Amino acid sequence: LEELEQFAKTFKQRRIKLGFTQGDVGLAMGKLYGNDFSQTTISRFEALNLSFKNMSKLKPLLEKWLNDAERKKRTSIETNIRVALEKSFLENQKPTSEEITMIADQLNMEKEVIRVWFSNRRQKEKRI
Amino acid sequence: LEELEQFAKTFKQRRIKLGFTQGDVGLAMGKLYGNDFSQTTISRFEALNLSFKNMSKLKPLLEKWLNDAERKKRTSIETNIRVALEKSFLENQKPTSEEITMIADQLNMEKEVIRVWFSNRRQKEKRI
DNA sequence: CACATTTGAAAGGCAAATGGAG
DNA sequence: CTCCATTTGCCTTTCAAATGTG
Repeated sequence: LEELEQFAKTFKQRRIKLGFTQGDVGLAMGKLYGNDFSQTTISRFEALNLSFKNMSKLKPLLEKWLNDAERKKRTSIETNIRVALEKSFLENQKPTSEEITMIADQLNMEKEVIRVWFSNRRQKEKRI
Repeated sequence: LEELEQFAKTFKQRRIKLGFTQGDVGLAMGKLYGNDFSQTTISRFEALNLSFKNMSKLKPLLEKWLNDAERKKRTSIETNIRVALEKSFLENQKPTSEEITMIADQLNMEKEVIRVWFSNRRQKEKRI
């Protein structure tokens, strides 16, 4: 709705006038509010490329920062490790908890990360 | 050449292992070597997209940082200011230094930023 | 100045993490 | 757990802001 898209528009203006980059914001946002956001989120926000609900929930967080102004970190799966996981995935798309423990161990990755990786991978497989 | 990439593909590894993002290295580099470096660069480095000569330059200070660890800020431009600048460019594409100072003062931009804007805008016109 | 190159803010693709229901 | 949807960010890439050359 308008009451939402407008703010996005106003925000970018002030942000820019304030000398800040979507990055600068998302970073001071984490200190000034404890949370933590990425340049990608802020960009996505000033652009209404967030869900109506994501936008909604986010707007206030920003309303505070502008006025003032005026979650596990994403694991990076390295090539070597993906190749191993794709392979293991072609062998078995649904390894069990333990098979997951062996895979995690064998790779020196946290059981949980591995568990999610497989789940995401099946989800991937399901799209086409 | 090969002598080079071998620091590229290496650095990435060392980076990722050390627990750092291209952006993290950017932030870091901005303090230590006290120079100026954006994630787009660090990405371009590791990906070897940096022009021969250039790539060659960078390497050393990254190497410096890595081993150690082991310019004017780009002015962003409001849509509106831009539609104004653009409107102005249609009226006269080569404003005089005084007309520039006037425009800068009106929009609340640096005289230089505005001079450049018009030269780039002229260049952009020369590419078709 | 014109023109060529460098370099970064912002945006897009792919997926890691999270959350609701069975 | 899972499945499936959704949030969220790392890394990449576009366009132009900035620098460099003649």
